[PDB]
Amino acid sequence: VNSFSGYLKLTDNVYIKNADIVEEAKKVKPTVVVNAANVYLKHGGGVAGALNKATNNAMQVESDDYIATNGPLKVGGSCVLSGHNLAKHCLHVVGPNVNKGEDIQLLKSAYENFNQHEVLLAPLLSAGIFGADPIHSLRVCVDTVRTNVYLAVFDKNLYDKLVSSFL
Ligand SMILES: CN(CC1(O)CCOCC1)c1ncnc2[nH]ccc12
Ligand SMILES: [Cl-]
Repeated sequence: VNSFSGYLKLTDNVYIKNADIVEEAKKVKPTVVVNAANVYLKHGGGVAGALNKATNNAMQVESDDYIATNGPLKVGGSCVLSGHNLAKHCLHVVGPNVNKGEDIQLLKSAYENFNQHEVLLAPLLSAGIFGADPIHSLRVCVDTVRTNVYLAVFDKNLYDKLVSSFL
């Protein structure tokens, strides 16, 4: 039993809710919140910009030190950093950005990072300003993640389309 509330159950391990991941994280304080990151951990917009703003830019400060030490992430890769005031840990995961011409096949690799954590609060990788089809992203999530994932979908219209079109 966990403290996630109001989710629809899609499969044995995947749950979904129309919610702002920032407000969700601030309520649940999960062990892991997933950020929709880029390789430079520059959290300017989308989910990343929102999560960082909620940390008063502490996420960006930590991230800049991480990059200065380690260099950029790989597309499809991840790193574990602090969750600041939102969660214990933030798993920064880089899904392919279609608007950069990146290979959508790497979305499966991105979701594989979730399997290293027993429970996660997460957005739909490569959706939003990353340009991928969210219905496809949800499909890959369900077919790749085996640990317990709670998906927060910001847009109510999109949330209704993902449920009603889910196979
Ligand atoms: C922008 N996205 C990503 C999508 O959910 C949007 C619709 O398409 C699927 C991915 C966010 N998701 C959850 N919480 C959020 N808080 C602020 C932004 C945000
Ligand atoms: Cl985003």
